[PDB]
Amino acid sequence: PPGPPGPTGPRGPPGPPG
Amino acid sequence: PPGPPGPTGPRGPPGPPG
Amino acid sequence: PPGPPGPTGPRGPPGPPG
Repeated sequence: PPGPPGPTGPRGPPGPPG
Repeated sequence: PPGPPGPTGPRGPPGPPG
Repeated sequence: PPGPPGPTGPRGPPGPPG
């Protein structure tokens, strides 16, 4: 069978400062 | 065969205070 | 046997403004 989905990608960067 | 690529990661955290 | 996990996914999008 095909392998599992790869690891989920890393979390995105923080938003811009307020 | 290889599994599919992992999904796109979660959105980043809110930005820092200004 | 089963294939290997896929590649790690793309980085997530940036967070919302602080």
